[PDB]
Amino acid sequence: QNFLNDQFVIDSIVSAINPQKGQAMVEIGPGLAALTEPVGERLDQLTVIELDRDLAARLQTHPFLGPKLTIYQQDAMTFNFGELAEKMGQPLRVFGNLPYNISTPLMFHLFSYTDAIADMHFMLQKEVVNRLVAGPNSKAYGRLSVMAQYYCNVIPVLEVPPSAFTPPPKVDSAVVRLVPHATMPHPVKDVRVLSRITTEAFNQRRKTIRNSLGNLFSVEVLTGMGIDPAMRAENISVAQYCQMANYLAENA
Repeated sequence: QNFLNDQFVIDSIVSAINPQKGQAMVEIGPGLAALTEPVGERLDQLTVIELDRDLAARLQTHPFLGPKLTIYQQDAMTFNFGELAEKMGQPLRVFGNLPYNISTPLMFHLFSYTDAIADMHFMLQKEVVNRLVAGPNSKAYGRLSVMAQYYCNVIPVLEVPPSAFTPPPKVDSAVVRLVPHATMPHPVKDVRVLSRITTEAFNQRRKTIRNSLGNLFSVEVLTGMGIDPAMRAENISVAQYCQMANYLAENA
C-alpha cells in the first residue's frame, strides 16, 4: 500500500543493494516498480513476488523489465525460498518494501531457510530496525534482536521519512540489511529452545532472569555458566542466550 516514491531515496537504496549481474535477486512486493526498474536495469534476470494482480500485470508489459522477469503471483509468507534457491542455483539476494503487517513473520520465514539466502534488504518501520540491531542493556533489545542476530549480521542502512511514500505512512521507516552468517558465531543444537528461552525471559523483562527463567534454570545452573541471576533479560548477551539453549538441550 505505501509506495516508495522519492527519487533520491530510491537511488540511495539501489546504491546500498548494489545489484550485480549474475546474482540471483528476488523482490518481495515490487509494487509500482520503484526499486524493480533500477535494480532490474543492472541484471539480465530478476524474480519478483507480487500479490496484487493489477500491479503484476503492469510489470509483465514493461518493455525492458518484462523480458527479464519471473513473476510469482503469490503470498511471500509461504513461498518456498529454499526451492527457489535450488532453481536459481545459488543463495538468494532478497529485497523489498515490506508491509508493516507481515514484516516480522516474513523475516522468520526467511531465517528458517538459512543457507538459501545470501542477504536481505528490507524497508521496515524504523523502530523494528532499531530492535533488530540492538545490543544488550538498551530498550530496543528484545527477543527479536536475539533471534535475528542468531541467524544474521544485522546492518542498518537508511532512515526514511513518511514523505518518501505515497501515500505517506504514519511512522518513520528504515532500510536494514540482513546477512545470514557464513559461520554461525554461536551455534545452537535446536533453535526452538532458543526461541523458547528468549520468549520466557523477555515476556518478563522487568524481572531478573532468576525469576523469569526460574522454571527452566536453577540459580546454580546460571551461576555455573557465568550468568548473574541478578541480571534481567535485556542484560543477557546473544552468546549467553545460545549457551542457555545448548545447556537445556544437552541436559533436558
